[PDB]
Amino acid sequence: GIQGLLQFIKEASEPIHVRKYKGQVVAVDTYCWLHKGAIACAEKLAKGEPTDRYVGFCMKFVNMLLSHGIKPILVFDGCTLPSKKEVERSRRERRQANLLKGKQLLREGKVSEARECFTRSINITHAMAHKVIKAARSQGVDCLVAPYEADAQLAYLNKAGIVQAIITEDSDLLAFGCKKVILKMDQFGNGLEIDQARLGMCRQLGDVFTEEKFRYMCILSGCDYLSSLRGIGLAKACKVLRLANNPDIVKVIKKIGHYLKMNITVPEDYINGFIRANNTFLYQLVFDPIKRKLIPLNAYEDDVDPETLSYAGQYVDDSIALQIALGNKDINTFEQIDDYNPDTALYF
DNA sequence: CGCTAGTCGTC
DNA sequence: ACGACTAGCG
Ligand SMILES: Cc1cc(Cl)cnc1N1CN([C@@H](C)c2ccccc2)C(=O)c2c(O)c(=O)ccn21
Ligand SMILES: [Mg+2]
Ligand SMILES: [Mg+2]
Ligand code: NA
Repeated sequence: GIQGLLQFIKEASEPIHVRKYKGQVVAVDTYCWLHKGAIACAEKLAKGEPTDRYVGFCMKFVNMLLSHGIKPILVFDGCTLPSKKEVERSRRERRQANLLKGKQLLREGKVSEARECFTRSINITHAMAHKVIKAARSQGVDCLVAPYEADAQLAYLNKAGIVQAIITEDSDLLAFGCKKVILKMDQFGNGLEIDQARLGMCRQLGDVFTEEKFRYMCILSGCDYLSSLRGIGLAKACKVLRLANNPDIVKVIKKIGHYLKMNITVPEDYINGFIRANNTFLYQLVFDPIKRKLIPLNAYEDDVDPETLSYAGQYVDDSIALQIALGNKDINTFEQIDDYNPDTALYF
């Protein structure tokens, strides 16, 4: 997520009901739904008892979209990016410590506090995702596991024209350049739609409404690939890009303290991390499910070299990318857990 | 005062 | 891994 982005661009948002997309295609950031579902059966998931309540949760939202004539494409996160492996292991450690804290709370009679604890102790596994995939496939619902982040895969589906809107709780999708993003959608279909075309309605953005400048602002403000410099949020990131007249973002960032009248010494690792974050939003690997090929989100541009971009996702053979996309190949172990083949029955 | 970030409650 | 909200900083 980009902290505060939704409130900063409030004027580009409008309340909608998903009926608006009747006869259209919509891609879903399914781990958001798996998460809410896993909270509803957290005591069983953390301890180790078998449960499928999270499956019923996701299918309630899938069945609501289908009732309104919407063709949903459920996208799932895949492999972790190299730069996020310490983060994903640190998350496992906090979830296991919250499981121990919850057990301790139940022993002290604090049942309500322990039940809360368990909700922050759950791991969303590929095996949980695969159960949702199977349930959705029986209903005729297409599923796709992104090679890496679902954010990039979803942005690809929308930029390519396959889907007309992205349902997600993550404002990163706006930074990736999605045209229509549906945030805060409830089980009944009510939600907040942000349209990229309406970014011009936001007086706070000024001229920071182009895809390039908007992405730069989101990165400078603090993003999932790079924390901000201290004292920098959306208002100051936007102010810097508004005041600067220069195509080169690297020169602008070095001069950041001057534009804001702040004491900012820009570290060496900040400039490099910025270029890496920018390259991740631009060139992260996604899967074209029609041609069944692993490709970068955008075609490579003049100032980059693909061999330096392992942090944006490593290439694997197209056949391996296809087994991952169908849900047949476990994202953590690389074991073949299923044999689904779309031919012998999105991928057409 | 505008803004950012630390605290706290919950999904 | 959220947001609300306010203290407290520049
Ligand atoms: C660890 C985590 C928890 C929650 Cl509530 C939300 N996001 C989480 N993570 C991980 N994740 C997926 C795998 C994922 C989403 C939901 C649950 C587990 C994994 C993401 O999609 C993701 C982002 O895109 C982002 O910008 C920041 C953080 N996360
Ligand atoms: Mg994501
Ligand atoms: Mg994200
Ligand atoms: Na920030």
